[PDB]
Amino acid sequence: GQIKFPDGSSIVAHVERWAKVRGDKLAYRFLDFSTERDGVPRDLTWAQFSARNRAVAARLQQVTQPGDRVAILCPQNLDYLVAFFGALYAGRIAVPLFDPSEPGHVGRLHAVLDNCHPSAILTTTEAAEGVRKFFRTRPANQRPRVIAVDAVPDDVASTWVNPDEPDETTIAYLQYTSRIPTGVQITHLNLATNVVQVIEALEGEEGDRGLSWLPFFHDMGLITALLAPMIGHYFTFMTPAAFVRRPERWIRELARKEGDTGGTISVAPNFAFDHAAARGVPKPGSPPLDLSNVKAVLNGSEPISAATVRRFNEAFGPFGFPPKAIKPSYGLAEATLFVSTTPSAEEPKIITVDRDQLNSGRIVEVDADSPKAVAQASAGKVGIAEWAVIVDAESATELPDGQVGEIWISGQNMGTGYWGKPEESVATFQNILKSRTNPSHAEGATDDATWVRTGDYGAFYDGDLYITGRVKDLVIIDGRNHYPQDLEYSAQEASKAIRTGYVAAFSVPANQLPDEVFENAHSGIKRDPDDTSEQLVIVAERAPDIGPITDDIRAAIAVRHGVTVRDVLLTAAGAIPRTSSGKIGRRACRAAYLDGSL
Repeated sequence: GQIKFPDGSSIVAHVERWAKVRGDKLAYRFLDFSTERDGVPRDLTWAQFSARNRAVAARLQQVTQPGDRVAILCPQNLDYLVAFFGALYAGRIAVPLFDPSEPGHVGRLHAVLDNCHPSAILTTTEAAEGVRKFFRTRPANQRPRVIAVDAVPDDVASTWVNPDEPDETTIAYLQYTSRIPTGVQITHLNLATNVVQVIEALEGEEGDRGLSWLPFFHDMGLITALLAPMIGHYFTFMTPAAFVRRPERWIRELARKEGDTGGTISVAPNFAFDHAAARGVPKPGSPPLDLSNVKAVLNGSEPISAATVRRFNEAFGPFGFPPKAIKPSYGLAEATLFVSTTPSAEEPKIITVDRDQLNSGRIVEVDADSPKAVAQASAGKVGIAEWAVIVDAESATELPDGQVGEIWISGQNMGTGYWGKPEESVATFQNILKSRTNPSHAEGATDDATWVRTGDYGAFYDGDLYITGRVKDLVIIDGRNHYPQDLEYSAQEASKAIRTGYVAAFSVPANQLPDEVFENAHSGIKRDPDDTSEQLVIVAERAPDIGPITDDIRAAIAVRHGVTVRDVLLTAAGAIPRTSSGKIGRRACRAAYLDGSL
């Protein structure tokens, strides 16, 4: 009926079965935008695919003990996938990570390795010395063996032994998300379950194509690549760097290829759509572009702007892109990826709700032209055999539809906890819902089941799930609540000097505010060391005279919201702290303001 796999079932064997049936057929396709001019399809067949997995696994089994953790440090390549699957084949724990020769940020990776203590490192000959230099910075006591995956001979596959059948508790891999790092424990069960949850939600036919430029070290990027080998189908990808430079590459891959059966499926964050809108439109001397075939492009991992949807359809619509193609979706790493998505036959639902009531917790529609209106885009309906409920965090009781609360999630796809963090694991992953309500969005789930606290505010409305954002990023000032995305939207629209989606809004205790703020007359707050009250701060990058810019922002937010901005900090482009996925670190940006920067 609902996601019950037979006993003894395992992925290594499942992919191997497909590998025997699809033998000479294409498994993965990598588009190389490197020194070559434009595109180099690098292909890996099922036969090659299976062969390398077993070969790498054979070397892993000799050099690593079962239960040990295996880190994958590779740029985006076929070998990244050969390395991951190899870890599963060997029976070890994969730990997806990135190339330490990436533009800075490899100091953060020290911290991750500190959490899981990997016994071995998988990399490529290209990135190997970089990994060597990287680890030279760490003590010798922790220096795990490094294996170049492309360098391992195919003949080593001969000594491979299939690992023992997994149980309900067996950890498949550690998915790290974003002060100390948190690896989520994802079992083999979590992996197979969510893959099944996604495929049923996608309604994929046997003619569809699929593609992603997203990084594999990101949960949204990883499972998307892991989808294809379990369905039988092929999967084509490129590097994220390739997309940022020429977003037209992605659309061209989305566009109808000559003579295919089905539509294209992909996923990408909200900011990518805006990116693809400006720079991703083809030049006039390029061949014709037909986007009519696109089935579903999922938009997730960050709050989706109705503007981005309107802008994108406006841009690629004339090329035949359907409006029902954009599929807003919600999910997290604690679900390993997927929680809810917009149904496959449907248009994306974007609503507009009263601002003041939203800040009070109620979801109530209002006309879009109304002065207090905030656009809200649905994440659609919850995935199969998993449940999402709106709860009162303090009372652990299910709230009625239309009222905002913390989102709790439960399902077989949910992780078993955080690696090496026992206390936090219990508080987050083990919670029981003490009370249900009228149509109980938890219906179908056992009264005794554990719920995972997502840490996000949300609500249910007219059959769709809406995510209002994170509890941690909520801006409370002087007794009234503010959603930070709302403030920065009003801020960026105030001055054209502000790079778009470069803004971060937060609150700081008045006593902590810098001395400069109190010396500034235009602030409106004076310095009392005994004042612990939260004050609004807004930080924004300067797209390619502070005085007028700050005042416009101060005025616009003051008028639309009713809060006074105490400090507006303009930095150079790219200065604002971000994360792995490319999203703004809010609270991390706050810290960067308080510890001071440039």
